[PDB]
Amino acid sequence: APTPVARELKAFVEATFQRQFVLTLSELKRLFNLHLASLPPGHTLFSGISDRMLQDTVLAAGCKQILVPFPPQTAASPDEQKVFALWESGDMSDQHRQVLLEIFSKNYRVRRNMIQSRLTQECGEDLSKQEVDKVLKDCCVSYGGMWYLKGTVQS
Amino acid sequence: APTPVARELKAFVEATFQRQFVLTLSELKRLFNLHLASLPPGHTLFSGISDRMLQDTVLAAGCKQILVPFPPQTAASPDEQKVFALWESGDMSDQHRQVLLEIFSKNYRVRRNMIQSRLTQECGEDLSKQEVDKVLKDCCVSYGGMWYLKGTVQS
Repeated sequence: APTPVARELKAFVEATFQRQFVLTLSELKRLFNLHLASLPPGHTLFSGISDRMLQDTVLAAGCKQILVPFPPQTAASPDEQKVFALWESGDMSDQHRQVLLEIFSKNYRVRRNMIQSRLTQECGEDLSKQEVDKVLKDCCVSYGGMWYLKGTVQS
Repeated sequence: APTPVARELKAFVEATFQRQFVLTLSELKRLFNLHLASLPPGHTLFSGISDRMLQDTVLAAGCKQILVPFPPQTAASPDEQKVFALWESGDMSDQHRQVLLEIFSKNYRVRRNMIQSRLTQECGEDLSKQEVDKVLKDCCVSYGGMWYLKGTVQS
């Protein structure tokens, strides 16, 4: 079957705006071409990607167009005048920490997998290794293969 | 001393939990004593601060007590068994960015002071230079003493 483009575009747009926050369509297209250089031949993003699809991906990913009023005599191109910005950053680190703390309301120590499973069940199956690693680094210490809240191990 | 006790203690507790996330009372007291070592004689925080007031300040700041079930045979002291945790970061990055972005919906370029004043008016005087510097670094570029959204200067 066909290999759809939307998820691949979204991953690129999300990485780009989380890093840079504000950029023009011109810069987004430049960065997209650099992204293409990293992809293997046969990838779906080598064909049939319009500027419209890129803009729709930006708006689908919690970014907004900022209607900056360029001066009358500007030489900036249309793409150089179209400005997008990260609106909501989507950092759910507070919520992950709250789920972990709820575990330790009922447990002194647990396996990593128990934490991962609880987070996945509560917060979503797309939870990343980086997000779990962060909440563990912030809140916990491991001893003997078990995970404790910081400062609660008595070795 | 020159400043109010609870206000000063609250500032210390907030900064400490934003850095450490999870602390026992024992560890919080250790960190407090390290803090006192840095302060000038006559500072209000050399006043008697009871453990109860310290805990009350943590709880009043929005940190939560975590009722971790310590094992029956633990040798942890009572203060080592009282666990507290940051519930919300207080990261207001998105809101500051949205204030700034609305400035550039009506302006191509502005002075830094204009952005600062707008942030102060919308958020309040409780914006650290660190937050203002961050929102400027994330969204903007300076050229000739004026501030623009990233990517919009025709350099």
